[PDB]
Amino acid sequence: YKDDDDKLHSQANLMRLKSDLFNRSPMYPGPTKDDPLTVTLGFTLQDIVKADSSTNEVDLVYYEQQRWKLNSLMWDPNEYGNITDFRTSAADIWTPDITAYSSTRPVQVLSPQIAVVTHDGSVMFIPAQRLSFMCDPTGVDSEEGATCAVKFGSWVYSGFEIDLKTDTDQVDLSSYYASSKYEILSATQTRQVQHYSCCPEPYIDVNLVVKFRERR
Amino acid sequence: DDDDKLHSQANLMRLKSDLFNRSYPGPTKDDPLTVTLGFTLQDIVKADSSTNEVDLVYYEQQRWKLNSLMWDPNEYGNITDFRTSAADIWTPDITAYSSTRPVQVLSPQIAVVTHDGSVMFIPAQRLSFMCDPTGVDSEEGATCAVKFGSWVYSGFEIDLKTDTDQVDLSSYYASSKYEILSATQTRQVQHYSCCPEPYIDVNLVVKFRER
Amino acid sequence: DDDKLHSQANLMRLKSDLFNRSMYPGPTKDDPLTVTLGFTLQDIVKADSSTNEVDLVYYEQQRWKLNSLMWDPNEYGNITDFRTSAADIWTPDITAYSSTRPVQVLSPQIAVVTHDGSVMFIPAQRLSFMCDPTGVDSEEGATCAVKFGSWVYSGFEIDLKTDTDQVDLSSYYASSKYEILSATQTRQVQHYSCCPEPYIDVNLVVKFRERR
Amino acid sequence: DDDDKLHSQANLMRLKSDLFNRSPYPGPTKDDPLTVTLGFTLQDIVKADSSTNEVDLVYYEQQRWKLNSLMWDPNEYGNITDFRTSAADIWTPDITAYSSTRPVQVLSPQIAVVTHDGSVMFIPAQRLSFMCDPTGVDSEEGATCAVKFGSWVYSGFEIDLKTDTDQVDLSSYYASSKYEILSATQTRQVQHYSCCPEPYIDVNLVVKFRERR
Amino acid sequence: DDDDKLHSQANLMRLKSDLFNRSPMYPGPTKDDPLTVTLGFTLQDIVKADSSTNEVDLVYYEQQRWKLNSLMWDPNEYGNITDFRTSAADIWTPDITAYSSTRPVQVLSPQIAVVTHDGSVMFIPAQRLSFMCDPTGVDSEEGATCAVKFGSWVYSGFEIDLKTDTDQVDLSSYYASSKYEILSATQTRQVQHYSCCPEPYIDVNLVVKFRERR
Ligand SMILES: *[C@@H]1O[C@H](CO)[C@@H](O)[C@H](O)[C@H]1NC(C)=O
Repeated sequence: YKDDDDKLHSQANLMRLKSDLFNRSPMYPGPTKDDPLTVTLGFTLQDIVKADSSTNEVDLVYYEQQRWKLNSLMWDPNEYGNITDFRTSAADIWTPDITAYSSTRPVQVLSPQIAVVTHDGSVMFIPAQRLSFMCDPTGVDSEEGATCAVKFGSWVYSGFEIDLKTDTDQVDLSSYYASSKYEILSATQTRQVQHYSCCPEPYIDVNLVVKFRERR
Repeated sequence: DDDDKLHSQANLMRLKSDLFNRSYPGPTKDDPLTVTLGFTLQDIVKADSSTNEVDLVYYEQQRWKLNSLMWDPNEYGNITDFRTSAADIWTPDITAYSSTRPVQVLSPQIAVVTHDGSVMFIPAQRLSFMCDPTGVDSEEGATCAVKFGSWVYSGFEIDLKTDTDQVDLSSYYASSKYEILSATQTRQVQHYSCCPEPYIDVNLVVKFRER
Repeated sequence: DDDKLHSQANLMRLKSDLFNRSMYPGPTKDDPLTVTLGFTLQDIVKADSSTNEVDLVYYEQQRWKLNSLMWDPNEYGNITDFRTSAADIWTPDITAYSSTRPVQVLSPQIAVVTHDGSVMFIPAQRLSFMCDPTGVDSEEGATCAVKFGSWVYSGFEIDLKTDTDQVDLSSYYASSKYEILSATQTRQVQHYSCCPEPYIDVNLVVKFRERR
Repeated sequence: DDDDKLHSQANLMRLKSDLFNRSPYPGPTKDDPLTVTLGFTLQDIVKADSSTNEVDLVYYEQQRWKLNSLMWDPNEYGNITDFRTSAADIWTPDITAYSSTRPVQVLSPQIAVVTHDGSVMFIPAQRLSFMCDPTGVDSEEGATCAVKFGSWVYSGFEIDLKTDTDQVDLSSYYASSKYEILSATQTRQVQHYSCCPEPYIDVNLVVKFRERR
Repeated sequence: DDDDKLHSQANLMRLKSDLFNRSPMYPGPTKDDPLTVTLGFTLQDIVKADSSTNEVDLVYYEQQRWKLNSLMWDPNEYGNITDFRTSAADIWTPDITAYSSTRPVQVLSPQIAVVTHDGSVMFIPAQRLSFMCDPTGVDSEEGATCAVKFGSWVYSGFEIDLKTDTDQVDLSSYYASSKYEILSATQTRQVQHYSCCPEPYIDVNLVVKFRERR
């Protein structure tokens, strides 16, 4: 029953932390040129569900791991009962506007929109998604298989406000559905920097390239 | 009688106010929670062999208990439980790990809270998930599986359990296109390379065949 | 014009007095409620033999009465009833027990409150539910059934009743792909070994065949 | 000019605050009935499904009514004679198709125009699926279908309906639709039902159509 | 650095609070305070052409640009901030609408706009649109031609004017492996008067000529 009090105190500690972080000097306005952010992206490809040769749309199911770090989300665990991290609704915090650049339907969200914040200010958010995107599956019924590609990146921030990185250029296939209609030959995820004549600012994306064929 | 009813309303409204808008940041490693899960399988509606997706309709019973939802019935005119919008309370982020479409909710999002702090919530859902129905048109049938668990909490914050490993088939639709050969619901613990925390899921395994 | 303004003020006042003043948390064992249900079947839209789902369009009349919603007309300029958004009041969680898709709502979610505290709410719905249409292409036709009832309240908090066991077919679409041979709506009471309470539903049973 | 438009902006803001607060309207009643004028502009018969007997129309429905509680004197507000407003800011009539098979899909912004005499105009564009047997659409005489529109919850004692014409506006009908329009009418009907002593009013939209040739 | 980033954050948070609260909701354009919206299309894909219903499905980015005096500030007064990103829900946006859609537009990008210190706003929603279009001849060298008008649903030319910076649709991002190739795409401002009404009506007519890729 002291165990009850210790539990009540841990709750108090976490609630205070959250109120201190979110309400005390409130909602972080997103990155700027004077305060840029790096977002790390990683894909875990679960399934190629559908490949439509009449419209050249392919549907993927994946988890997209997003990580970034804000000084405004830092705290000292010692001031809050040694709390080192917490789960919070993604609506409680700023999240990056990472967007598939060649989708053909709105992304469908398959996982709860909850993120983990750690005491150093780092945030991890892993939305599971079903995505329809522009892909010609010609060759999928061959040994060579088909190849498609889709870029992901911020919609509204240039490379001067949001930089992107990957930890590896290999997509995680370790949870790929073993009985999919389609087998994966390769899946890569590569940071690209784009440059345009009009504009001094660079544009950054991550190119997801998947080669696949009908599983015999 | 009408005045006694007026009284009972007042005590209920006061209980809800005392519990909700005068007193929870979810579970933690120091304040962990156990969620009991149980499935009642109503129908295998569709098995798509062109995409390897199967669609189920089930009721998913969720149960957990919070100290912060306890009260003494004697303080509130002998109220021992109440119904409330699921939005009024914390609910667990129990998620199918291999869904291919967002879950469609078929029932009112209302839970029952009991004076001991226990909550029961039973959403009816339609789920599309990853499943190769090959063999469904044979005597042996097809076998598929989908894991449910928290998306964001490890076993250090949320544990899971089932009251039985037998999925409840007593409301399975008798004229479904597919008959159920077996349905099981099993707590599993995953231990990892990366991480020291255990991860818990319940594995729903369905063996079925064309009726 | 002044008197139309007064009738507006009476109604605004009644509504504020009932809603933003007075505290109804739904029915309880000590303050139970009876919901009357009646169905008007408009169309069997689709019958899918590949998945055994059938799609209906109907109006579901719901009626109940709360003391907390009554008033004296003479205190409010002889107002005897009013239309209000269904979000302004408590409504029952009447649910189809064997749907396969979320219900699609076809009508405005507005109810009528009467001075004796009675409420009428008639949602028009399209429902997909579990139904094997085998026989639909035969003289005998097909038969399907779907139960409706509270999701969360047992018979000790919400009782159900019908005014008749005949589904209203007077608005059934004459050029539907399916002709209705019969449609009934019947109150049922069940027990489950889990639980000591009675459970109540209204069973909608439709017998139909392909129009010739 | 910058200051004049600062004023114009302030005056409109004031008008709206003065109207949507300051006696904030519970809809029509038998003592304070309302007439809603309806008219249809049929743009396209998109789809005719003979497997389920549902047909899909695209149209604009012009709705007009007048409330004294939305009147003002333009001279008190910088000669503002009308304004655009979110439909969520005002009362709107619950005009409903009585034989839809799916929820209506809204194709236009839900914004209305209010004029200083209290009159409102709202023109929602809609895609509607309704109960229609397309048998005969592949013939010279075509198919005929109908759908009634009216209030869901108010009788003719609270909301009366009217049309300005019984001819549906076909001047924006898509010329390369799969279906040609042979006729389209919109007719106010009064109905009486055994249940109830009060009159019920609808507008019957009747469309005669065939496959384009 | 942490304290300088704090001041920068503080300057923005204060700008966003001075603009939004403090002279709140702009009630939209009026005859006395009219607005010009510049529109441009970047056509990415013709996804589908349905000849059983005469609907065609397009994916494009629609660039919208307008300027409000109520959104201006002096950068010198706010730590030299010259622009910011904001939720499109934080601001007034124009009710620009396709006049012959057959289904609600599906939004494919974040609803976030960029506000610049001169009071200008840029908003670039990505959309999938189904519209009225007979694709007959798409399987021929001459191809099919369709057209859809874009404009305010509720404001006339007296409140909202429209303009294009160019009559050529941007095809530099058109999907190279689409089922349909683009023969041409133009975006043309049109002024109409109708006998009902004295006000001018303005729209931008998107005209796409296309055929099956071979
Ligand atoms: C902003 O920049 C201008 C020009 O470089 C300069 O004169 C002014 O001092 C700066 N103001 C600040 C940092 O507040």
